Amino acid sequence: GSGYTNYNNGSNYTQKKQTIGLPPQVNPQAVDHIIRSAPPRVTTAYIGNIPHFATEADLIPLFQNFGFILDFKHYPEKGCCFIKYDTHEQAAVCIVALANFPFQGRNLRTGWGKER
Repeated sequence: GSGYTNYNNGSNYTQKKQTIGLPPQVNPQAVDHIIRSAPPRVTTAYIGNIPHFATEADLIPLFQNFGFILDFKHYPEKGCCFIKYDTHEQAAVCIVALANFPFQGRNLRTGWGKER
């Protein structure tokens, strides 16, 4: 009875942090520097350099791993992944978690959101 748990969003089911945590994927020290970029508000992530053949389905098993996906939105007609995580640092982790990661023979990209 799994149905649809991940890739969701709510109110009484957020903030799942904890002490002692420094995995190989992403680290804290390599995140605080990113958070400084944008203000403590913008959550929309950014992962440019995406191949036209980039199915969101294959993107789930990558972003959701970093933090929590509320309403991830793919942009095939542009070239960039927009993830409005629940927390600021959350999405920011995706910028220091991949940054030119091996997807399918192409060096992806990273960045922040909020155009205005």
